[PDB]
Amino acid sequence: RVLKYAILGLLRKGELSGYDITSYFKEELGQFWSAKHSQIYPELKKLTDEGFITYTLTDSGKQELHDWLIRHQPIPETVKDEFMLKAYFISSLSRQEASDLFTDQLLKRKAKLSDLQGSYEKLMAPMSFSSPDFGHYLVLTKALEREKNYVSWLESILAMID
Amino acid sequence: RVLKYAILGLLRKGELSGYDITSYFKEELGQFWSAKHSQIYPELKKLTDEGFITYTLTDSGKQELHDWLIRHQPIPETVKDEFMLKAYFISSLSRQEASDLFTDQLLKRKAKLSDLQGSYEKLMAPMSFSSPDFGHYLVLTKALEREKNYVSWLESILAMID
Ligand SMILES: O=C(O)/C=C/c1ccc(O)cc1
Ligand SMILES: O=C(O)/C=C/c1ccc(O)cc1
Repeated sequence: RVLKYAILGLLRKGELSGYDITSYFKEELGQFWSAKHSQIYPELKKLTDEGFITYTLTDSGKQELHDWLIRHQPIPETVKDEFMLKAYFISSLSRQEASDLFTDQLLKRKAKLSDLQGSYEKLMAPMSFSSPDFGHYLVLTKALEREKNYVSWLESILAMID
Repeated sequence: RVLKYAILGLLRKGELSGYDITSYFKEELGQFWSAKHSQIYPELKKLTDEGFITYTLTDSGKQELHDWLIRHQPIPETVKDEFMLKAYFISSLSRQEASDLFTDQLLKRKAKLSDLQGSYEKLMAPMSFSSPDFGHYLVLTKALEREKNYVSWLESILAMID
């Protein structure tokens, strides 16, 4: 039920058609919480069946969203990063092959960072907690910081490899 | 087939029984590439069926591992971080509820960081590319940097919330 709360959250600022929900997943929401098309309407069906939407949130849906929002949950198990599995097995690579693999990864992370920086610039063309775009600013700065940090770590490791 | 290359990689430094593979997933490998018990023996069966292991790697298994190691792959889609979905929907929280949620997350990330720091200290009790423990050092420093960066971002956001 990976889309339950994304969808309830989308409806938090008032009614939307299904096309409009589908369209929200093609924009900024789908960079960090991607949906498959085949998941969306079945989730919409379940949510309606559960009393949480009728698409507008019901009182019940608002409560369900709110309860999830404030719930403190343990940090989950680490996300499997296939690149890092390779790094774990680096003993099986020559120094030159390690360099090539890490350099390729560094290029890709820097490239992803430039795409994020373009998105940031668009968003920011005076941020505060009270801004309506604060949630968007949170997911975009989180992604910026994550990729900057990855780039920094890769540069450090390459200085050990090279 | 999420365990294919983890398992081929484990066998890269010579023969192991299944218990010994199961035991490796309970240690450091299972912090960033967790296995379910129910996945391991079925993967072992497939790998044997495919000619990649007989447990020792065959020539074929070594080549398969090597080919995967050097393959340049696109960066995958972002890992769904359920906390970040909440942050995206922060408009539905009061300033006080936002503070409580972010503070709880900050405590948990700092806690995870102390566990990682204990693991680092153990590992490091003169690191180089040539060390046999370089792969372990890579996955542990990556995890350290990732959680330090998360903590830093959380502290920044809390200074905006508070
Ligand atoms: O998590 C990511 O990789 C990307 C997040 C993102 C968030 C908002 C945007 O406007 C663009 C990308
Ligand atoms: O990715 C993680 O969260 C943890 C990784 C980790 C790697 C090596 C260790 O010795 C402990 C934790």
